[PDB]
Amino acid sequence: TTDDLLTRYRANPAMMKNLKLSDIRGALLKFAKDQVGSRFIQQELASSKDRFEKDSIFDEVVSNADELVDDIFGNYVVQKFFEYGEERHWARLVDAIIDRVPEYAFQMYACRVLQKALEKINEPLQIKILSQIRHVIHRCMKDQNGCRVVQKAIEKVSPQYVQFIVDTLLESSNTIYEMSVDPYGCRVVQRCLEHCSPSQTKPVIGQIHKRFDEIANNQYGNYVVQHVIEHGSEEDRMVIVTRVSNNLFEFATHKYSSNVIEKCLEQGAVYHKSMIVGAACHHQEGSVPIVVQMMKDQYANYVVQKMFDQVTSEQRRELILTVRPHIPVLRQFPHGKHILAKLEKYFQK
RNA sequence: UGUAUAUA
Ligand SMILES: [Cl-]
Repeated sequence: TTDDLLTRYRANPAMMKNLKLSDIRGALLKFAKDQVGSRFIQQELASSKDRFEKDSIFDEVVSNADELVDDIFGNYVVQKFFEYGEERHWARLVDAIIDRVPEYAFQMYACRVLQKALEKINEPLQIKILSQIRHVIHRCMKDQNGCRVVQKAIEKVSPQYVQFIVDTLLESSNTIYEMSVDPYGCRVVQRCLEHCSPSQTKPVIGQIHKRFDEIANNQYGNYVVQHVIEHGSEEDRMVIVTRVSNNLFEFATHKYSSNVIEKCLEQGAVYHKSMIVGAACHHQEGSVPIVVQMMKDQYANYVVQKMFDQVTSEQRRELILTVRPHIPVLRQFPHGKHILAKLEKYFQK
């Protein structure tokens, strides 16, 4: 009749008016794994202002932790006790699940409990959770679920305590490549770039530079490179802008690497933009200047447009004096009218 | 005219 109870309450939730948490004492597991009972627990926890009601079920939560954390409805019940305002309970709760954290990190509901704990609890408990992640970190970083736990770790824990995550990006020669071209691993790389110290990220970026071409034009790798441009050193931007400038047409005409140039133009210094415009207007002795060839391309026309929006009036004037002759012919090409229309603002001198 | 992340 525990089951009949929850049938009663799915029928007449009016009969849940006068019902409090301490009353389901003993039936917590059935309630928390039920859609209606889980909502009752959650709502009661959020509206009760009686600490002793909430404490009365806590021992049942701690005892059934392992069965609630990867349950479709139970995982919410567990997360409610990782709230700000239940801090007396964080340690007991972390202890109920610590030994199975290497499994929970891969599971689609329990990994939400781990992300909540990392969001709310204090640094020693965070580190205690991370200590278990160490055991599975490489598989975890590439997992659809585990990578969110790792990303959350990186946002919420001080840089020094995720050195082992950086050390995992640098495990082997090709690990940074393998992660950058992986749909989940690449988010971990990006989180590291945004939040680790420059001493931590320097060997990461250096690994990225070694296979820069391949990562830049990868559907996930290009966002890794974009993050390097934004969070890397001035010497990284110089190395990157020097490379794209030397190969401006090749990077500009590929689907993924063309976003890399756009990022250089948005983050780059006047000196950086000058290299890119300078490469774009180079009078290649027997062919059209590559800024005109770029405007004929399916991806690179978005790049030329980014130059006009991002460079200095002086530099823009070099673009205009280079592109003005070819405007007849450019209107012919696919979308050439739309491409030049969006540029009309600049050619009405 | 061109790109990405797990719950009722
Ligand atoms: Cl290497």
